Amino acid sequence: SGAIYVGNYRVVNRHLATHNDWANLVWEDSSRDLLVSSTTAQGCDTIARCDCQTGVYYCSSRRKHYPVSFSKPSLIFVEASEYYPARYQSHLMLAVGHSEPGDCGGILRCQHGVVGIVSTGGNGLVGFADVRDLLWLDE
Ligand SMILES: CSc1ccccc1CC(=O)N1CCC[C@](F)(C(N)=O)C1
Ligand SMILES: [Zn+2]
Repeated sequence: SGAIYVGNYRVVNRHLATHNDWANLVWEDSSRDLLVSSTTAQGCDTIARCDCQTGVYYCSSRRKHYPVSFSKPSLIFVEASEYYPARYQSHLMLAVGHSEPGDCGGILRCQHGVVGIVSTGGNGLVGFADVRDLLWLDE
């Protein structure tokens, strides 16, 4: 679990979105596993606008933050689930690090601010859904 709160927006993994998220829907993209909903309070997370390939993520299954090197956003195939058939997930970055189902939603940050949220993993790998291209989150 976990979300990004920026301005009047809440960004979450689409497979974990609530009834409230869907009732207050701004935008969603199944291929990115992202959903954005509107909020009543002002969010203060800063979104990074960069091409960093290093950062720190929060890993709930370890109650710890870990430093990581991560790949550039790309199409990476993925397997099924209560959520989505076999498929390519776009705007996805991979890193060598611990993740288990339950870690989805943990924030990845670089010196510039929020980069994305944990989405996918397994085998000593962890994936992050990038949010740095969603320029509209700021305005
Ligand atoms: C951190 S998730 C993880 C980690 C280790 C092992 C397994 C998982 C689970 C996982 O990869 N998925 C199930 C939930 C939806 C999913 F995140 C997606 N974006 O399609 C795929
Ligand atoms: Zn950065």
